[PDB]
Amino acid sequence: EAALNPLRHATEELFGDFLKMENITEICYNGNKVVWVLKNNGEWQPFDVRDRKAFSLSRLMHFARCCASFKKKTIDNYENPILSSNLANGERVQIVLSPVTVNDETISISIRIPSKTTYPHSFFEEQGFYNLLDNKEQAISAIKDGIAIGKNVIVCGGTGSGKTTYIKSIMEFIPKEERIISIEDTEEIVFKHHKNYTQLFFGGNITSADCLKSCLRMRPDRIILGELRSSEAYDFYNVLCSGHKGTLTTLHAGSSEEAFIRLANMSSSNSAARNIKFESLIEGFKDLIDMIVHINHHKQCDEFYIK
Amino acid sequence: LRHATEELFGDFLKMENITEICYNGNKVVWVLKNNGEWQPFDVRDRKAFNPILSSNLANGERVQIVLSPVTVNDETISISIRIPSKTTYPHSFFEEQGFYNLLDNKEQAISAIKDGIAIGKNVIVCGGTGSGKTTYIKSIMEFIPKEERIISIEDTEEIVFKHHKNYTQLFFGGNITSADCLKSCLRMRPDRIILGELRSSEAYDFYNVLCSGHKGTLTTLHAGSSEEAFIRLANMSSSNSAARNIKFESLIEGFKDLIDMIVHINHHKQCDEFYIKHR
Amino acid sequence: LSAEDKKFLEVERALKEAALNPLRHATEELFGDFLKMENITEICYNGNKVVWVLKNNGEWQPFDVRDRKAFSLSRLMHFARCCASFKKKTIDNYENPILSSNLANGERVQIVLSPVTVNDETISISIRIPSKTTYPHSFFEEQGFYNLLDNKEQAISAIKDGIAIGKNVIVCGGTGSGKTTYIKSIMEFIPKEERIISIEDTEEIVFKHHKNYTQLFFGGNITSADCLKSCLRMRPDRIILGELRSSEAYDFYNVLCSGHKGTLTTLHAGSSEEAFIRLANMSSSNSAARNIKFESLIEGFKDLIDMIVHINHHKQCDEFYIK
Amino acid sequence: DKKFLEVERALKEAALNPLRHATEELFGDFLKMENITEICYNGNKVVWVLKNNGEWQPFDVRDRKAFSLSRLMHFARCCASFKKKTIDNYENPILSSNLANGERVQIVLSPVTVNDETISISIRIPSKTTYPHSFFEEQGFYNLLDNKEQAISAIKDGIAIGKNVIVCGGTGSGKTTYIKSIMEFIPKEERIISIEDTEEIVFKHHKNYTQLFFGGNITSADCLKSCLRMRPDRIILGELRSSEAYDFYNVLCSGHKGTLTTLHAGSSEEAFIRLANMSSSNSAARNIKFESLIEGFKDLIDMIVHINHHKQCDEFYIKH
Amino acid sequence: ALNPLRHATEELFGDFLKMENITEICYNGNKVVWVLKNNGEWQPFDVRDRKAFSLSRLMHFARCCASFKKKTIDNYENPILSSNLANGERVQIVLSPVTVNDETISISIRIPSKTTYPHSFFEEQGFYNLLDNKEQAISAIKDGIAIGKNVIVCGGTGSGKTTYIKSIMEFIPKEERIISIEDTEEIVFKHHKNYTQLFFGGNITSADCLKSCLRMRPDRIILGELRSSEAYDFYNVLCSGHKGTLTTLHAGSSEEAFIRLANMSSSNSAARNIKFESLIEGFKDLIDMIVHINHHKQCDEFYIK
Amino acid sequence: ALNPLRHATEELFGDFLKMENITEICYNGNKVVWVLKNNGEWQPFDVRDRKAFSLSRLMHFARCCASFKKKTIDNYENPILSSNLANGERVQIVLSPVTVNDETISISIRIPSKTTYPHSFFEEQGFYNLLDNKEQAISAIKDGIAIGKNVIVCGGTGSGKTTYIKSIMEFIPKEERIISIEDTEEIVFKHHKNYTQLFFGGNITSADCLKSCLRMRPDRIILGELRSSEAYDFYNVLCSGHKGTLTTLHAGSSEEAFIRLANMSSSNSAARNIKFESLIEGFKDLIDMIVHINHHKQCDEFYIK
Repeated sequence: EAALNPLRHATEELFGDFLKMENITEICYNGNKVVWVLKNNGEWQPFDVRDRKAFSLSRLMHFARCCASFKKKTIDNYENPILSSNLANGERVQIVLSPVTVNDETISISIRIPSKTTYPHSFFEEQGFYNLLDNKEQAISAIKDGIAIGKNVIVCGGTGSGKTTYIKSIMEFIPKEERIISIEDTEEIVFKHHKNYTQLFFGGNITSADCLKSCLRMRPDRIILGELRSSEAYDFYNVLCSGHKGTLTTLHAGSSEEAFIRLANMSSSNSAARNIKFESLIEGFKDLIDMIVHINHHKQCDEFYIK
Repeated sequence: LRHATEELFGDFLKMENITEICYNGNKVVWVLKNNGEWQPFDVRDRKAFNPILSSNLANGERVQIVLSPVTVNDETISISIRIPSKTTYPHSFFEEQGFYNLLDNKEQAISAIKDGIAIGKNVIVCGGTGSGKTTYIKSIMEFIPKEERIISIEDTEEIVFKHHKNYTQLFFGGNITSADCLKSCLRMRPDRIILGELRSSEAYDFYNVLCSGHKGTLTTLHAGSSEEAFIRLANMSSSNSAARNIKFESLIEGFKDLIDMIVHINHHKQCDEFYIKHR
Repeated sequence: LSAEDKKFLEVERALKEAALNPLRHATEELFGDFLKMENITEICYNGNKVVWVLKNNGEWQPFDVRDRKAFSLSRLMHFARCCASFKKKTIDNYENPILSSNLANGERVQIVLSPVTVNDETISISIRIPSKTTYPHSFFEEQGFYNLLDNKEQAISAIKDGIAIGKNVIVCGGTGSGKTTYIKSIMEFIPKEERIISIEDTEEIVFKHHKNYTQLFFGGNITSADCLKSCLRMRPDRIILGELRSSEAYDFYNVLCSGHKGTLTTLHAGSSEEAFIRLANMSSSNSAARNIKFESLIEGFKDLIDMIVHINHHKQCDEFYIK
Repeated sequence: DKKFLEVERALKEAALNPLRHATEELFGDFLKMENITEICYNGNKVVWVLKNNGEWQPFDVRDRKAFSLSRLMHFARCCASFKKKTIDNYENPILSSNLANGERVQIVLSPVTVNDETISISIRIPSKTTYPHSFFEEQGFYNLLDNKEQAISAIKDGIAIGKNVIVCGGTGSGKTTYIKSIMEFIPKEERIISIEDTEEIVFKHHKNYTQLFFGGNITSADCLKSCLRMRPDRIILGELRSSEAYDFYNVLCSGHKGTLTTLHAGSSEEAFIRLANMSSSNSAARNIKFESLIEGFKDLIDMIVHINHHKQCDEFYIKH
Repeated sequence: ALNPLRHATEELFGDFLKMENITEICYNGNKVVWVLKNNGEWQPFDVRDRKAFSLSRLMHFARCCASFKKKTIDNYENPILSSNLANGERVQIVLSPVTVNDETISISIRIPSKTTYPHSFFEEQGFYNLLDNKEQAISAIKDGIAIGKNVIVCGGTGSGKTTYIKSIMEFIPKEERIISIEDTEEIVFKHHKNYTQLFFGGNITSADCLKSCLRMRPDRIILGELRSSEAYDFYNVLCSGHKGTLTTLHAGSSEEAFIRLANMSSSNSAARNIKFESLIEGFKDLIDMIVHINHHKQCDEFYIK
Repeated sequence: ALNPLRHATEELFGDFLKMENITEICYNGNKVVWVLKNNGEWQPFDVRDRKAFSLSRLMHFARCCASFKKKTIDNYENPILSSNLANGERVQIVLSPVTVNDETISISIRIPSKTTYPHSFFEEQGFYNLLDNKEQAISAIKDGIAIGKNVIVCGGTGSGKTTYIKSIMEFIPKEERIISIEDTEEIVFKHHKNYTQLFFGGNITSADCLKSCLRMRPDRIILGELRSSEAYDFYNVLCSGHKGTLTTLHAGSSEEAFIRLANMSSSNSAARNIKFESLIEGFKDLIDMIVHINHHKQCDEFYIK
């Protein structure tokens, strides 16, 4: 709370108004008296804060420290000019100071609004999520019945494609008797259908891999890995092989094939992957991943790879 | 510890039919029975109730604990415990139950297991958590010549010796790693080696033993198929340092060459694959 | 506020200005006149009383500095240390005879001493004047930048429509071919609504057409890859990577794969094909590329890069790779 | 001599004798039995003896003080202290040492053993009875072979020429016993140098030789390196186990007369694999590819003799 | 400190250092001084009746050389010494116990080149006579090197590789900024003014000079000779769209050059993921011409992409 | 610090060290001294009635050997010792607990090459008799070495490797500047006047001599023997396009030499990035001929190309 309350204030002090805006996904400050908000409609909206003390080097830098200190980190204009932390409510914050930013009077701050809502899968249908698909009714059945059976599916796309929004909805299809264990860095997933579950969160000295490793020791029926980003991918790979009921996850890729390539790469980055050939890894995944849903830049499915 | 242990989990470490105890730092204790289902318990009216820690109770049973910032919040802690099975079904039970029914060579495999094991063949049983892996290998232990000198290596006494007199149990944990026990094991003149479960580095050591021309070995691991077992074995093997110059295809193939059979059990405690070597 | 932003900065600035004086002075002492000349791109000294200036017209102009104390072993050596000490480095005639640093304003400086240089009284210095003059694209057309091309008007439309659509283009060539000046110009064609994030070690790019952007700079313990990693966490719509040089290339590779809007960058190559080869080699140098086959990488790039503009030694495009 | 070996023969006995007693105290009778190869105690009032015939013989020592936690534990320390080691129920629960006469002893205490009153001890009684190779023939060692008379000629003539042979098999397959007998075929003029950690090899046919032994701070690798500097004609490396392998590999390429040795493997092919893997464990093998190593060996080893679970040859490989 | 040396130097090797067309002066601690003339013949000289060559006088010179480069030379931890004469020439001195005995001192001086044979000479000598396209190659070399093409000259040790690339340097536009990388000053700049020589050895590798070279804005790169890892870096340079490159290596043919290049490249760490056929093909594609010289200082092959 | 040794040495092995045509003297801590004659036969000698061979007298000699090379030998951390006698000959000493027991001391001493037989002698003795191309090789050796090819002579300890290379030195043009590197003066220069001998040992390693060697402008380099890291250095030299090189190492075949060369090369730090096949292939490439001598001082292999 002590490392907290002070942050809560600075936060509201600078981005109080913005964080209250609806249908937003990103608030950026480019150390230039302008706050930019990215709305789900995908349009960026600029705001002049010139006449605001809250956005003064001191007030800003205060907020900066309040963020670093909150996650037991530090930010300076020397060895630690770049910082990744979170706001009191979890929202991820990216802060950059000189000399990485252009100059002496420039401070960069970026915040991702984890879109808190949960649509019903049905909603996706009503909206024509699978309308680009030539097998609209096939996929739809595939998703519902596959996930229910316990297949390994992956949802991917670019930043702001709704990947997460989607996997949250398709969770309905998971037997409610299932013990789910999720692994996120920011509480986004919601358990509207299952009662037996446990949420795991990484960050700081705790890596996603740590969570994964502990997940395996908590006897879960389903594992949902919010997103793949680096070394964890390798671990994810082992999990797939260790004959586990079913798995759900997301990652940034531009297609079924890219996702594979991208997985192999993330996996290689891990130590224990020093002796594994590349085609080894790729083929490994291609072998275990049951389906991959890719979402285009218009929150629409443009790819439903199976088998 | 015995006190804190029996304080928090005194009424659960008794229960009925169980294998896992789990506290999600949310006023509720979940226990996994061998039937396969979870049982939830409300412990709201209980005062009894380096952020990641892997330990054991005072009785050996493994303890998995995680504190925040790893768990969700500041008022959330994560705890799990590895509740074993302590009942040695006679292999015939497995047959009576239809353990081999899914197999299209039901009677062939069943003879394979019994004769293979007696012969001293390298077998492996695998599946998902709570598939009865350990329950199974325990019962197939009869088929080992009673004159055999058995050496097991487990972190939690689960295996039982109902048919052998000449044996020694080895347990790891803490500063002592499975690999340690395995290396000692090799120095104890065994006839049969039972490695309760492969999980990490040891896999490499196991590999070498396989190669060191030994009588026969038994073990389990988590995989979803004969093929996955192999892949899985190679990965675990690589994690060890001494495996820095060994190529991947090298490892897998090495295993594919030394393992004689592999029994995979599905989520229904039923065999859906019985693999036999052909290379 | 400035009252504060001043007060806030006040001490710090002073301390910075202090540390730089030694250099700022040595710098102007020796290359004052030279650094002032217009349309230059390189100032070189070969430890022989003559200073060489390379003008954008591509011609080298020699200058006799025989009658100049500034160019004396001691004075020169002084400047040499001022540069090393400026980037917390050291330069000697032993374990550290070769030095890569920068001048007070960012320009990169290369200094070599004996025994790497020919002899005892020979000091080598080379300075790179950075792209400090923006040019709207029209200029390039007027000058016949696409004249050597057999599809002059085709490429031109490709660059304009391709960059606007969000394609991955790369501008390459030799050192001093106008790579950076060119890409800067083609930035107009990016939708002004886009949020751009650049990464360079010296502020050359200029944002004449966009208002929502952030500039990232590396050097010291902060590597380009660090900025790249952070860039990703800043929600950009476009990423302009000044120039690919080593490991970052791998990271760049992944970004291309991670389905990002579009990307701009420059590297040194002699052709579309050389660029590819070159990328793969730079990528392999990264640890996390230890399991990726060569032809894997190359083919990886060949598949993601949309177009490649190569510029010859006469600031003219002699190759425009598409598809 | 005496006045010169009295300061050492004094120390060595005021730490050895204690053990000699404890040893005979618990395993006196057992260590006296003939044709045995292993004595095991599983902390359960029963002593198990493994006879060469391969059968285990159990012995009730329930009514024996010698086998009491204190008496046993005493024996345990006598063993650790003998090789300047320590054994406890903490950081050092597992112990590998030797008896006064050399036999290797393996001891394990709680918490590695099952419980508080459980102490594990295993003694590898080294073999030691040389048959003239002919005995091996009379017994049908080469009977499972389809080229019985070919191999026999190969071993005899090959070893005499100075070929690189390896005899492998499981623990207690007679590996050593066999290589000792095939030593006949090595010209008696040859200068032989052996390297074992326990004197098993016997020189019945050669006079010019030197026995090297390792253990403690001295590794097989050290003996090997010294061996190379003692101008040998034949080298006999009792058994390969870990890094030495790599060193063994260099020797084979360092061109010299011939080499004999043994290792645990289940076949000609397993031998090779095995060799490569052991070689890798050596630092200096950090830049050598795996296939590199394997192929190197396959290139230098002239023949490999594998012995099955029944002390019979079931494989006779030969540069092909 | 310098002066002292200048005296000792002239005292012992005064006459020798004055001889023309020499490249090496060696003393083997045995009253004989040996001079290596460019014609390649060794000329021995009896200095028996010379006090300059007495253990003390010699040893004096030895220290004067060590002390000159702030080094030390003794018959203990520092018996081997590498230093230079006042004028720069490199001196190699060795004392007991490295030398055979107590009264033996070894000294070797390397004289840098400074003469360039005009290309014309080569022609007059029939350097291209064995070639079936004598006049074509000749035009190729002159016009190619002027346009900026990657050429390699190869042959056996002592085939005049270096001597030949030096001569072909004329054809390089005089306005070019050249940068060479040798470990021994052989190349001479008769035709260019804007240039800079880089030398390796010791903790500084050729690859280091190459890397610095690339940050010095050269127009032309002259790499004295390819031998090991640098080969890989060299490869990168070629792909990095560089105006033109000149270099030499030991090979017995256009084809061997290539193989040889690929192998020297593989020896570099960063070449761990590059296939072999990958490398060779890479080169075959970048190199424009290869000139092979036979054991009789004559061109027996003139490959042209 | 030398005189005490000279005494113990002559004390125990005085007579033995005097015998002619021997190559090894071994003592197996058993009152018997064994001598290996060049004819390859071992000759045993009973020294039971000799105090020189008493644990104390022996142990004394042992220490004199350790102390001579600033080393130590005991029956604890230093039971194994590699040193040399006053004249250079290498001595190997082993004490309990490495030797079989308390009263066992092992000692072995190599009799370096001293006598030089001219090449003709080797022919008269049928050195190339086991060769199917007796007259081809002989011509190969003579014309190759004269041309300046990289040859290697290998075999077992005491196979005459050194004696042989010494004899084949005739064929090197007498105008050549030869530079050898040994740790014991064995090589002789009966045909060349311009040469310098380099010797290593102590703080000076062969690699050091090798590095200086390269700065002494030699025409030919004779590397007494390859044994560990220098091998890498040797490799570079091979690559650095040098006139010709002669050397010996213990291998059992042409192929073994190669493998053996790559392993030794790997032991050097700078070879941390070079793949194994990279090195081997590097050698295979450069080495022109390898002469292997069997345990009967006879050539049983004459690899070429």
